[PDB]
Amino acid sequence: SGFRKMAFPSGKVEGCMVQVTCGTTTLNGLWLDDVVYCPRHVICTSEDMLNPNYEDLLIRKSNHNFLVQAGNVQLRVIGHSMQNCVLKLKVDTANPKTPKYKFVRIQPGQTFSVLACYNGSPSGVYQCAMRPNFTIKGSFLNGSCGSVGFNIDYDCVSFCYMHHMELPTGVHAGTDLEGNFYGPFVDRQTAQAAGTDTTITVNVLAWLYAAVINGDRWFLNRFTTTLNDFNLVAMKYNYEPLTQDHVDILGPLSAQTGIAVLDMCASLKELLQNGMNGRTILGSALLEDEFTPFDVVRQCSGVTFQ
Amino acid sequence: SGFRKMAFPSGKVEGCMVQVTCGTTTLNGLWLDDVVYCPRHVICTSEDMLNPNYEDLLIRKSNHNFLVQAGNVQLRVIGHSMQNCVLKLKVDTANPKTPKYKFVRIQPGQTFSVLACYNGSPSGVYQCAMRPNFTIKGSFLNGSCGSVGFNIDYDCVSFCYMHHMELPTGVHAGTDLEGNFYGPFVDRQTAQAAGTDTTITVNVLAWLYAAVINGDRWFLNRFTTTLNDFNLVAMKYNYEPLTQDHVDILGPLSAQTGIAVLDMCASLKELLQNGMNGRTILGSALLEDEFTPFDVVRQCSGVTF
Ligand SMILES: C[C@H](NC(=O)CN1Cc2ccc(Cl)cc2[C@H](C(=O)Nc2cncc3ccccc23)C1)c1ccc([N+](=O)[O-])cc1
Ligand SMILES: C[C@H](NC(=O)CN1Cc2ccc(Cl)cc2[C@H](C(=O)Nc2cncc3ccccc23)C1)c1ccc([N+](=O)[O-])cc1
Ligand SMILES: [Cl-]
Repeated sequence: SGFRKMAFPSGKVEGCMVQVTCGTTTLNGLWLDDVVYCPRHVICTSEDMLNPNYEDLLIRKSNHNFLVQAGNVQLRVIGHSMQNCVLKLKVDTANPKTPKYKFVRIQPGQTFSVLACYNGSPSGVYQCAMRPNFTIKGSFLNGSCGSVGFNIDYDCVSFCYMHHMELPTGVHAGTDLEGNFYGPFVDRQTAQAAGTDTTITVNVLAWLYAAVINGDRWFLNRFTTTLNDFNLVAMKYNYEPLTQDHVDILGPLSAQTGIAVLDMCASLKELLQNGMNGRTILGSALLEDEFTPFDVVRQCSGVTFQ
Repeated sequence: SGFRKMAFPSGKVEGCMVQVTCGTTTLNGLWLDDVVYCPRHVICTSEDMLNPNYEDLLIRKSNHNFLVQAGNVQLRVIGHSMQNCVLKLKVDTANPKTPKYKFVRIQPGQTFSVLACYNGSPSGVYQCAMRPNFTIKGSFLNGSCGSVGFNIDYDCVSFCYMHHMELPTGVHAGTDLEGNFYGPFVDRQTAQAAGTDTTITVNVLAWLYAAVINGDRWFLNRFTTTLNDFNLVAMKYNYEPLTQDHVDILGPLSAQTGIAVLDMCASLKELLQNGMNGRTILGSALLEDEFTPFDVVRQCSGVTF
């Protein structure tokens, strides 16, 4: 029993974190096999950030301008290239701690663990979600650039995020491991702002199914709804539209608890109208949206507490 | 910017987790040097759990009755002994991944990271606090016994908790690594219940400082209180008493934000009496009590391990 915001064990990623330095700038890199991946803005000064010409900045660098430190050992850079917004530094040593891995690009609503790092050293691990507006609500201080987001499946690490920047509202933006940004963001200090954020409806439904599995049913009602009427109400509370894909994805949780997806949608409509009236759901007074259907199935018991 | 419930990096502990099997029972063990530590109830059937005599159950076991698996390698048990509610299995191989460590017993209100494990394989890491009633609000399924809690100080892992059981309300109970329970619990299938819990006042104040540091000030007010008047109000809401030690501990956060501890107490008093009025603090509609003053300073300063 219980339900916590749980991260994957970070050990497999901790053995890949290194420090990358270019001139006065120091940030984190991810060392996998003989390549170190890091944000390309490591080659910029603060002045370069308004309108950096990364190609022009990079051509002026040699391999020996990049200092890569793995623990207390200096790695030798033998090649460099830029791919989108990521710099790939070929090094003369393959990481002996390289786990079984993959690079995956995720969609909004997906969750992942973040290993916050500073100077190539891990400080903490936390769980978060790719918001519908393509930002993440992280906890990142200066020096955290290059920290990565990941999921683990059977000893295989799927890297999905690399941290690049903090936006004016305090939220965070980054790229996949091929250097493509999530969202309409760019690695320059120009006027950029996150779009209006919304609640991840399919995740709130998954978390209501988690509450039922753990024994709580107070929020259920005798009603059902059509998918269209649910969306018309949900959109008024700044909730993302619920698609037939989301309904299909909730199928297993619906079968385990005996509560139809549209019947759980009716419960959500009522919670949005009434609030919680002093009650909590899984120890929260707000509707939680950073647990996916897959996270709920992974964490919860396969036996509902009837 | 940002403020998350953050756990310590778990790598140093992951390299210590093993699977321990005795008959039909499988649970997790912690392998440090040449000893594997695990709950002593691994030697109980289920009928034995009703009224176990652990010495009588243990004397009937040989070293070969304990199957210890580290990854895909079987470890050889060469000795066994019991210390309080923990079984210590001496093995023929020292763990090459043994980190610098200590066994420490924590006090209620202190936080730690839990590495949830099943079959000697880590599944997740989360942060929690030892409640004033000595339980932890964990997330554990069958097979999680032997999972451990820890903190990291510089390069040293301080192990503080080993999971033993789930209570009827869904909360959890366990021991320190010397096998002493936190709370009035016993490792037996008998009627046991968590006592009435209280809120950790010093931690709520620390989290209010974290909110101020991160730009939320709506709850600040022009008022102050005495420590005595604050405690009279706090006891009325099932909050733990605030001591001069707690006030001293919050000193640095008070100096950084310019909000005296008793000034923050006046803000907390008004929140208890009036609620949040539709507002949130750090994305929460409840007053969070599972961040200590040190956790707040650490997260707001970027300490690494
Ligand atoms: C908007 C402003 N950015 C800058 O002053 C300098 N940054 C420009 C910039 C542009 C583009 C790209 Cl790709 C990277 C970067 C760098 C950046 O965002 N780095 C960081 C990343 N993550 C977390 C940070 C936390 C504190 C400081 C830097 C962080 C550097 C700012 C204002 C206030 C705060 N705050 O935490 O209160 C953070 C940031
Ligand atoms: C109370 C009841 N316990 C038992 O059925 C058998 N347990 C007796 C027992 C006694 C004493 C000691 Cl020291 C240990 C133990 C074992 C135990 O508590 N193990 C566990 C530990 N943590 C988390 C568990 C989660 C599900 C099942 C076991 C867990 C075994 C129970 C009923 C339902 C649930 N549930 O969440 O659905 C949890 C627990
Ligand atoms: Cl995805």
